[PDB]
Amino acid sequence: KEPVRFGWVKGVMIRCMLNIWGVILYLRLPWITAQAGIVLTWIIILLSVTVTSITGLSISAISTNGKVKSGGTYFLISRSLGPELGGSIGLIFAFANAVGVAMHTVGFAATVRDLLQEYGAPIVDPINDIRIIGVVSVTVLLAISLAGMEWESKAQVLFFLVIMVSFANYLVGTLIPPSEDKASKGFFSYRADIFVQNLVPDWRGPDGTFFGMFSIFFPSATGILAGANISGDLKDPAIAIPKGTLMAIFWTTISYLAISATIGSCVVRDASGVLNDTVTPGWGACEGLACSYGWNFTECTQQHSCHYGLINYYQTMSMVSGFAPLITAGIFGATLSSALACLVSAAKVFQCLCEDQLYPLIGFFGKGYGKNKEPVRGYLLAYAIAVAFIIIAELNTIAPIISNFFLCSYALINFSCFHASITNSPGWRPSFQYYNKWAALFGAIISVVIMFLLTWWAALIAIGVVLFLLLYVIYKKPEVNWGSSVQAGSYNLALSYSVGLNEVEDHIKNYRPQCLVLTGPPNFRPALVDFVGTFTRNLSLMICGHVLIGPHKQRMPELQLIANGHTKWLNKRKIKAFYSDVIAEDLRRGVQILMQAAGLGRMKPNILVVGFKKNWQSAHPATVEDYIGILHDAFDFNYGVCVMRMREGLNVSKEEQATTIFQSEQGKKTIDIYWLFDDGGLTLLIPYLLGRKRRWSKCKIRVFVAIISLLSKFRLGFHEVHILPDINQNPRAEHTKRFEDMIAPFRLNDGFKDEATVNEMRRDCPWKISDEEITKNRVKSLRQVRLNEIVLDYSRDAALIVITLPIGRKGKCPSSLYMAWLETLSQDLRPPVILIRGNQENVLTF
Amino acid sequence: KEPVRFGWVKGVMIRCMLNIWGVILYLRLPWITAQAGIVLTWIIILLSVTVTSITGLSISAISTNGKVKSGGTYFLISRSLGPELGGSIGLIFAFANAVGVAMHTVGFAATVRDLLQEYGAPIVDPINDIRIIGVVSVTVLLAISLAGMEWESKAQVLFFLVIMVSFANYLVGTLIPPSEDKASKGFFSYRADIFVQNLVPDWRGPDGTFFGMFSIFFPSATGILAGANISGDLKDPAIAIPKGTLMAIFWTTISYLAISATIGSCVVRDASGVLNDTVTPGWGACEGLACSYGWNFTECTQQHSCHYGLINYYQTMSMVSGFAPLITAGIFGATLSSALACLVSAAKVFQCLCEDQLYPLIGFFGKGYGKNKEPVRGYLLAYAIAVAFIIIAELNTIAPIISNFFLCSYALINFSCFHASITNSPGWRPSFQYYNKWAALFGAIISVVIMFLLTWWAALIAIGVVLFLLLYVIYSYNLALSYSVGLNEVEDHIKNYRPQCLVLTGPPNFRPALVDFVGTFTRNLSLMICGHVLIGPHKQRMPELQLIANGHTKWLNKRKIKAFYSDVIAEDLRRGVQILMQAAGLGRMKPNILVVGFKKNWQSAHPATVEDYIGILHDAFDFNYGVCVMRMREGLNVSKEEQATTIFQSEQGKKTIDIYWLFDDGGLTLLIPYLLGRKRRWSKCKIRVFVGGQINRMDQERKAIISLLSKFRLGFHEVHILPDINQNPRAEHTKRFEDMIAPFRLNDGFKDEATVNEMRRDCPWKISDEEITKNRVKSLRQVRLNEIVLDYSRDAALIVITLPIGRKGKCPSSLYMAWLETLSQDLRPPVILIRGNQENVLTFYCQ
Amino acid sequence: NTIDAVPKIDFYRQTKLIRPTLSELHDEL
Ligand SMILES: Nc1ncnc2c1ncn2[C@@H]1O[C@H](COP(=O)(O)OP(=O)(O)OP(=O)(O)O)[C@@H](O)[C@H]1O
Ligand SMILES: Nc1ncnc2c1ncn2[C@@H]1O[C@H](COP(=O)(O)OP(=O)(O)OP(=O)(O)O)[C@@H](O)[C@H]1O
Ligand SMILES: CN1[C@@H](CSCC(F)(F)F)Nc2cc(Cl)c(S(N)(=O)=O)cc2S1(=O)=O
Ligand SMILES: CN1[C@@H](CSCC(F)(F)F)Nc2cc(Cl)c(S(N)(=O)=O)cc2S1(=O)=O
Repeated sequence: KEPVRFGWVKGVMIRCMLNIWGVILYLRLPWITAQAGIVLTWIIILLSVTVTSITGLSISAISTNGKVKSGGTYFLISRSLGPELGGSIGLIFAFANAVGVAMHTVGFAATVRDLLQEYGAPIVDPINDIRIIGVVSVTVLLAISLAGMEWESKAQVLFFLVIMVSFANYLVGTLIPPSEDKASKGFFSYRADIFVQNLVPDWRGPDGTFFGMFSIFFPSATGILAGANISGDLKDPAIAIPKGTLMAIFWTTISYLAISATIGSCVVRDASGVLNDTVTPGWGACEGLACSYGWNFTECTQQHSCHYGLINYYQTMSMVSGFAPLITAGIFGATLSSALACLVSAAKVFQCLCEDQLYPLIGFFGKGYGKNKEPVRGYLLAYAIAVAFIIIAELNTIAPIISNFFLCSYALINFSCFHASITNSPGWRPSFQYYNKWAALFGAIISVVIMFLLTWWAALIAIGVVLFLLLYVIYKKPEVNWGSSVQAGSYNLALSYSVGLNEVEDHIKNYRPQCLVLTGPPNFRPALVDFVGTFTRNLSLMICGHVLIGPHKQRMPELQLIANGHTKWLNKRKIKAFYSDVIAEDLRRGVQILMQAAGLGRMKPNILVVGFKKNWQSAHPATVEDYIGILHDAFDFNYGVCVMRMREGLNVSKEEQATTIFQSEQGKKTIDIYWLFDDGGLTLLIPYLLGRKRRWSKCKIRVFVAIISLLSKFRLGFHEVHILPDINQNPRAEHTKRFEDMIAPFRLNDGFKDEATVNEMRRDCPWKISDEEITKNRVKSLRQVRLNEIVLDYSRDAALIVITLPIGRKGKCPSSLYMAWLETLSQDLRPPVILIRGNQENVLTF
Repeated sequence: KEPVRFGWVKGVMIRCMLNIWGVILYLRLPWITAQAGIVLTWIIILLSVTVTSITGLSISAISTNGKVKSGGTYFLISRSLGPELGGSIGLIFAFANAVGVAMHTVGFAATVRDLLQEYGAPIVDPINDIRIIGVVSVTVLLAISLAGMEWESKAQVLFFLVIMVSFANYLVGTLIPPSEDKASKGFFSYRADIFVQNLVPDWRGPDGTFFGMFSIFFPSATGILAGANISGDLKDPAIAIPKGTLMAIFWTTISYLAISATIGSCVVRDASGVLNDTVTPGWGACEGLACSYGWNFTECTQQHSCHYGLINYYQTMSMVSGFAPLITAGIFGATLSSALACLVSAAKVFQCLCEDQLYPLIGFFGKGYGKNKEPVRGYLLAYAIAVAFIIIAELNTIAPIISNFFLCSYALINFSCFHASITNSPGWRPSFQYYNKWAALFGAIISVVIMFLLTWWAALIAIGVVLFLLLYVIYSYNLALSYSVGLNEVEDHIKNYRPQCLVLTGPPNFRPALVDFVGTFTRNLSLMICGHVLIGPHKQRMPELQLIANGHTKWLNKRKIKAFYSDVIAEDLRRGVQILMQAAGLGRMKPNILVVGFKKNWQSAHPATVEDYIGILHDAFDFNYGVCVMRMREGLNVSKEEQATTIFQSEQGKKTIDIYWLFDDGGLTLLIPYLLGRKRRWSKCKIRVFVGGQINRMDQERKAIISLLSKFRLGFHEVHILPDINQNPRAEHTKRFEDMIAPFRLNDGFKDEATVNEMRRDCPWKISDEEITKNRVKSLRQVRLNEIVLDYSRDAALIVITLPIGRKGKCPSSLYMAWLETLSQDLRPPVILIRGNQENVLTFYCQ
Repeated sequence: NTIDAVPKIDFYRQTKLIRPTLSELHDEL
């Protein structure tokens, strides 16, 4: 009580050979041999079999790299190039299959109609004959297909046996001495001179050109994917697909090469068909090899006006054989087997395509009925399409379009083997080793050259329909993640250039601002991701750091899920940033890890962007110590610092994503800069790079500072320049008392004692301030509140204010004093405020 | 010395007008009007300026979006579709211009030569006159263009005045009553019965069909990018480029529409040209229309063999003029202007490509060229190509592929606007009143349709040569940064797993063996990062430290190894390795395997070093790493010109790679040898795989293992089974293990776990005997497996055993190191101990 | 569970037992 699975002979080889053998073998191959001669016909066959051999090797390498399921061709292409190029070629493969059902039932019906005219009486109408017969035949084929998959595989064997019987009949017939009405039509039994004179071309008519023969034959050698299309019923598709496909191609090619060279050595190109053309002694003259055998076709050859022979009579292969009705049976089998093999493939590819939710509302047809889960709804859709194209019944101009839907699949079956083999993902491990990627690119190019040679305006329609669906799938972005080779091309494309960076040494004319941004969870502080992603996009590096403060010291898998959530959040905003997190016991010791290790060779951060600690006056005085220690560590590691503040705050935690200030047009406002120390040029570069952006390009960069000589020489292009007024002068008293009573809870009331005893008493906590430093660094303390007054005077209603970050000497001043300066310097201002100081490096050399 | 800037009426509108106007205006348009009639010619003109106006709208939309430089056209295709279409289309667009220079100077050359045949005496054959004069004309244009673009604007203004006097001459000559000589050739003044006679087509000839007329005219209406390629020389492009480009189109279309009607309202289609055809009163009956004016043109119209008239004489508009030579002056202006516009617009694009750093294929630019940065090298390249194609002198065969190199650019320029509009690309917000993404998609459909309609095989070479350039470049800082950030979208699959190593070398030149080994199989495949921990105080970027860190990168580069160097500072090795594990890498390119060397003399150094060494592995297992430990017989540290040579630089030959797959770790034990065997040195080796099994299930599970190894497509040759691992080892080997573990033995008698910590805090590496009893079976397994390995793999090339794993708090460091040293002792080839992280790295399936 | 497993086919299939995790083999008991 298990579903049946097929071997390789009965499952791949028989079906591929039945699909390849059509009606060209019977009704137009002798004609091609007569027109083009044996040698050039052999060239045509061996030239049309090169393309299908190359595609067989490609589809055979692709299908032995894992386990294959239902879906056949579509499954193999989509899982190897992804849904964009896989779901656009799996919707026209099925449609082309359905129309192929239509165009082979039409041929079967035409043969039946031609049989019925002569023997008895034709029915209803010449053209309304090919409608009735085709519709009834497709209904019968639908029934036999819909009855199960062990009954169709019993019909295909019957058709194969019928074809073999026709071949044996023809070979037996071509070996008996010719009867009198048999030789009057051209057929002499076997010789040498007919062979010799049939070796060279004899073109006639408007259709008799070499390319006019290649155009007729080539679409009759494709059809090799009829066994790979039932890959869900084979019991070992990793051994059944290569052997079956390649053996089928070999055997059908031998069949063609034998039929042509055997028909061309028996029947002469010109014969009359009248039993009275026997040669009369002593009269006139011969016109050819015929008169040596006693027959006289001179009037034909002189007038070019008779019906029989290897050119003029299309059904010569019926006349030659011992019993023509068996050749008729062969034609019936050859035409019905292809229709059945197309009807099955359309449904089994469409069901797989509908399982994967790639297109809006065709998912109704991806349902299985029964134990084997046959697509009882795909069969009926293909039947409806085939009956619709059979009612038309004149498909002589539809065929060029359909035959180019099958050459877009040959061009993507071959590119999928080239692309996946030049990449070498570990895991790209096929067990069919007899292929080459350059011979697979060759086939991809030729399948597109031929598609235009055959007819240039149907290739245009085919490629237009391919791109329409390709673009739809790109713009909808479904989520599948099948691990294609396009996804593995990105990694080694990135690695090849990251390793390439090493070759170029460190210079001074390639400075870039590469930022390490201390965000925490990017959700919490978006106003600090936007500011940095404004001026580093498409120019330099930015990393969004994060320290997980806990004592766990183990990297649980759940942390990688969280790091995938934050990366996706960054990707929604279209920020070009990297996320990285570490684990430490406090915040100061995680940023040390990030500064020391992060980056890749030459692409490593050299600027530290950190928010401002708003609540430093109501937190434990040991956290401000860590906060100032971070800045001191950044200075020791030879970084540049940028402390950023806002009036309302940075942490937003204390659906849609949040919107901040740095996302909107800020036209007609000024960007104020207060240059107080030659840091090298970082205080000037950040607003210079910020103002070039469109959102900030309508702003007036104002610089408040020999200086004009130093400014214009770097061609920065700033609007104004000024001299700040008298920073030395004493500020008014109320602000000064505010400064002194702000720093009061760090007072010590120590009077004056020797440094030894002072340190003996400070040993517990270093953040407390003694009166010695207070009275020793009171001047520059006043200077900060004075300059805050100045800034609050000029920059009251600006759009972005940049000042210079002071440095407090280690050991000579505590951290509380430095944080008090940093506070009072930028308080009670409305716009965003930044405080930059570089690392004494020439950065304006660009 | 401020750079010169141009307005909209002299740097865009005039400069596009001159490029649109060619020689079809003077030699072919009257013929089109004669054949297709007035109405259908108007249809052709409007139907072919629809496309150019749509592309003008897209270019105008691009111009009002930020600021771009001169030659920065491809820069949207580059931004919106990747920098391999951007650069490729830019290269194609510049080459097409360079060829257009030659194809216009040849028209000027032909005009001058045919003028020479009439008046004076030609001095050479009529095919080397074209060559001998085209080169001189192009050289003169190169001189007056290399002079500076101030001396090119003046020439383009002179050329405009010349055309405007040719129009004045032609328009004056059609209001004057027809002279006896002129009227014999078919010229009559404005009369209504000629207007109504020419309103309908009169097709004749091989290419006298509507498609033939469209195919002659349409490539005479393009050239609307002549002023948009110099966006770096305009005063304010966002206001000058739309207003100028969209009025050049309008006024040239007006001129084309006016000439056709005015010329068709004057001249009959057929005429004789001999003054004998004055009518004879009373001589039968007339035939034709001119017989109402005094002229009989019957004999031609019956025999169809005269030479003049609007249908047979191409120069019919040079005779209706008041003075003939002014029309040839118009010809000279019309050809030399387009030749100059193309020469400037190709130099701009070449110089922009040579300045582009996301397209490092062209480059070729060294020292700066010119005080004003004139694109001197771009000019020389364009001049070279133009001369090379002049020397050919036959170009009607090359015309229909150079004319599709432009419609490829039109199609992609139009499609990138639609793409960037519909994907809501950040940085594309064009502030232009009349831009529609649908109207820009239509202009990209139509451009390709026309491209393939004009001639299909030439449109296939044009697409084919773009894809060769696209594929050739797929197979510095701004390119590495743009691809690394592109990995943030592609999401990981087990089918694409890559082993990304973090190699602990030290100074890379102390341990060449590790570097060579790990650079064998990660080469062109995955990441590897050399590591180095400078044990000591903390401080950084000392001028010396960076200069040291550059020397080791130079050493890695000389040896031809694709690796990164990374040094951190800590107080001991363990903390430095933790710092390196947690934070090294960039995004998805971060290590997930840690490879170290073997502690050669772990029995002589202080045991705290052994404790830290084993702690390194214990931490690697805590961060989800796979661990490889590499042991070599002589040692890895070479310290204890020329670069030293290791055994991993020689071809190994036909020797074997024995793998001992004991515990299932995911597949890393047997993915390293596979990748190792994809290389030249190891490509002849034989992979033998050993597994454990039972006596009386031997073949039944050998077959199962062989079936498993062939679902993975690994291609491993042998498979053996070891059924005697649970035996007892020989006596002296167990005695050696027990003596080699003696110094670390606690020797505490037998006490409970509560008090063992009491005397083991001082030395946490010591082994309590209650704890050495519970590990006797596993301890003897290592000796037995060592005997097996010596028995089999004595003469192999590389040996792989799985790493035993020890629980925290259940096995001390000394015991673990004793196992690691027992498993791989007294054995000649390199030994590697691998342990994956218990996750699958191999797969059967496709999804 | 907690004991290291010799190679089997059952760990690599899809649909019966689970390969021990790295934390199960390494963390304390
Ligand atoms: N866990 C963390 N990881 C990384 N960076 C952090 C972390 N915590 C804080 N920072 C950085 O240090 C800055 C100052 O820390 P602090 O906790 O004072 O900010 P905050 O109090 O969250 O800001 P707000 O006043 O807006 O709440 C933060 O703005 C942030 O830039
Ligand atoms: N300063 C260092 N930085 C980075 N890695 C190191 C450093 N020192 C040692 N290692 C790595 O740790 C391993 C431990 O070996 P250790 O240095 O303790 O003894 P060794 O005999 O010097 O090592 P080897 O056998 O490699 O010479 C070494 O093999 C090496 O790979
Ligand atoms: C003869 N066929 C040609 C198309 S040219 C004849 C024309 F269509 F024009 F009539 N190519 C294929 C290819 C495949 Cl792959 C399959 S199938 N069943 O494997 O999927 C079937 C066919 S075919 O039978 O339609
Ligand atoms: C008259 N030209 C036609 C091509 S007609 C066929 C041919 F002559 F090429 F054989 N198309 C363009 C388009 C542009 Cl956009 C530019 S330009 N100056 O912007 O670069 C120049 C030209 S043209 O001068 O070559």
